[PDB]
Amino acid sequence: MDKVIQELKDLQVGKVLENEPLANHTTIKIGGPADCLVIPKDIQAVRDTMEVVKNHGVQWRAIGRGSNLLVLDEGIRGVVIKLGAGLDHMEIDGEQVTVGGGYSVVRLSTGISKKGLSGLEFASGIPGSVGGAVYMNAGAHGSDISRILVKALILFEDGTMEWLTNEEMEFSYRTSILQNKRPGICLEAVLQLEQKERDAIVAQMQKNKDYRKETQPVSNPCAGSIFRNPLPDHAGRLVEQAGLKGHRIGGAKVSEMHGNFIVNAGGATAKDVLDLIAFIQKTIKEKYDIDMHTEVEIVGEK
Ligand SMILES: Cc1cc2nc3c(=O)[nH]c(=O)nc-3n(C[C@H](O)[C@H](O)[C@H](O)COP(=O)(O)OP(=O)(O)OC[C@H]3O[C@@H](n4cnc5c(N)ncnc54)[C@H](O)[C@@H]3O)c2cc1C
Ligand SMILES: [Cl-]
Ligand SMILES: [Cl-]
Ligand SMILES: [Mg+2]
Ligand SMILES: [Mg+2]
Ligand SMILES: [Mg+2]
Repeated sequence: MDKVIQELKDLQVGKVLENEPLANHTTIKIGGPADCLVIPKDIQAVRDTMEVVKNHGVQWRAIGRGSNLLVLDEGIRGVVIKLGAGLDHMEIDGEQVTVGGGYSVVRLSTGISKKGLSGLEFASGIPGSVGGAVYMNAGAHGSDISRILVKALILFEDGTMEWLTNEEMEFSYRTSILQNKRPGICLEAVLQLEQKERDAIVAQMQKNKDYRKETQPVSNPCAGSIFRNPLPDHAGRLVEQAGLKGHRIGGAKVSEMHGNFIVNAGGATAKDVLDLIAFIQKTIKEKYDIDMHTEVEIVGEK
């Protein structure tokens, strides 16, 4: 990978960080080294990076805030592209917002709601990036990205860039086409909001932020909800009903207030988290005969 790293440095793509700990780049603050973590300074830099990747035929993964990732302790091979400050453009034109994939979702929800534009209040507590929200079809409070997205600009591995419409994104619960048929990087999105009375929109937005304070981790690092809900049961309630809140393995524990979040109490390894996940699964399978599946994404090594 030495030469991949070199070409990237020569292209001035932005930061080119060798053996970079993914613990620095995930909300749960866990994870080993990426061989090469690139932090592109702009959209062209992302294209330049992907072309190097294509040439040397190495592995790539795009990340935003790492808010749904449990990266394993031996990190990630190949190139990791973090979309962040280099891709944080944001412009409002009437009821349409055009926003780079690196922009903070919480920031967008906060500022857009303050403009009286309704449709992003639901996202005020989703601590990811726009590109990751598009990839995940992120959702809360009965809404999601699919309700407001007009189109998304995708960079494919082969270097082609294409605007996919809402329908072409094939959104469903926690799902988009980037996860399956058409993998690629979301560089930019156009979102459609609705102009309404500002104060009520701001209120809803803040209400949703308060909801996070009352029911979910604040003091400890954590990733997104761990398990899919085995409907009509909720994973969190099953875990709580089995008395596993606060249950600890190593530095990892089930949060004290929410059964579906594992927090990094301090010093947690990926192994701790994985063990905890398996232990919760065993416990719920024994008690309820339910096999729970992960929603949090496990990445690294393989
Ligand atoms: C406390 C907490 C609360 C959360 N609450 C919610 C919630 O209510 N609803 C919800 O849906 N999620 C929630 N999440 C999960 C997470 O915030 C979202 O899934 C978010 O959309 C992920 O963004 P990232 O930008 O954080 O993605 P990661 O950086 O976390 O990326 C996740 C996946 O998207 C891919 N990816 C990232 N960026 C791109 C890109 N630009 N192009 C293509 N692929 C990309 C990655 O490869 C990976 O597969 C929560 C997380 C935490 C920690
Ligand atoms: Cl950044
Ligand atoms: Cl906790
Ligand atoms: Mg240039
Ligand atoms: Mg027993
Ligand atoms: Mg029994």
